[PDB]
Amino acid sequence: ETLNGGITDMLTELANFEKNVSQAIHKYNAYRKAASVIAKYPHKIKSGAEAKKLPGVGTKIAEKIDEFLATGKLRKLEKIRQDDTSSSINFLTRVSGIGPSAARKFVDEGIKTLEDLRKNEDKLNHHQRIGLKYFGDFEKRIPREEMLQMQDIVLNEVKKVDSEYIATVCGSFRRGAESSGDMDVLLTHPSFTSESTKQPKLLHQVVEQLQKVHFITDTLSKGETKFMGVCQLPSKNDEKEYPHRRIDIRLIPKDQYYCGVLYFTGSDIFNKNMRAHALEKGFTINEYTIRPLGVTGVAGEPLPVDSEKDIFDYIQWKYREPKDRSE
DNA sequence: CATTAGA
DNA sequence: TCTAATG
Ligand SMILES: [Mg+2]
Ligand code: NA
Ligand code: NA
Repeated sequence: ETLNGGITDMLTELANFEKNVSQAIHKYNAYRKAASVIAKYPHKIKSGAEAKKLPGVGTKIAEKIDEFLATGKLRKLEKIRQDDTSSSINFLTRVSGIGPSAARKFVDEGIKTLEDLRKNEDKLNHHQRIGLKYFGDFEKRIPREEMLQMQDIVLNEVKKVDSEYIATVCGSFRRGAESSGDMDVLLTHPSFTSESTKQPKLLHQVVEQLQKVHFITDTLSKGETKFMGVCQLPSKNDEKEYPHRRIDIRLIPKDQYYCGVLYFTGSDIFNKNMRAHALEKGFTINEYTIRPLGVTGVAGEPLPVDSEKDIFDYIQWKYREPKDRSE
């Protein structure tokens, strides 16, 4: 956690660069298990060799370790850190809709800067076009102060359209968070569950509504179960307009809300931990259900859930408000 | 790890 | 269809 820091840090730096600049999923996958193990290790790694004893720890990495322990640096990292080619791939990648694959290609053609991207908007698809458009806004955190007004809005329209719609703003904002990165609205409807052959309109009706009023300004992607857009709060009585914010709304078979709900609310650790527990407690939990476990090794049989509670009760635990789902 | 764009 | 990019 702090004893093997630099080591794992230098480790993940390296990996990352494999997978990103180079297309070496392998090496990258290397740096990572290593980084993974050294991470667990209970003692100050003193040299390559000590490290070396580890599983995943070959001579290659063990060797970086020495150089790093000897000199507080690393050439390869000093070298990658310099390399514009590589620096470029790192950056372009920040544009929403631009993965590595494309970052490389762009770079190839010679799109390295934000401006390059500009003079060449043509080479970019819708997503990237928008991603490039709202570059500054996407990078900004969402103050809860606004998180609230946004949540407010969405809530309203949903209701206005069908009264039977249930929506929850999941994520860290759900958990208290002072700021958030984007908005995650989970959604369902009675009329839609595990069997009932869809109702695409269900997602659609709502999107349209949000748009109608001008909350949603664009679309990154809209399918029959997951809409991925951009919104903005009515820019008041001027002098102050709002930043464009990423939004996602997904449809859910009412028969799986709460789990999904549970889940998306995190946190990553709270989840896992709860998760590990349901286990002992004789269960299983995934992004959609909670299955009683059986002796033969494994088992099925989706237990019925009406609220976050049920999940709780099942594995017999103390209902933890989102506030404290911290870990 | 599953959902969408695209080509 | 496969393959990329989000989450
Ligand atoms: Mg994005
Ligand atoms: Na080893
Ligand atoms: Na990106």
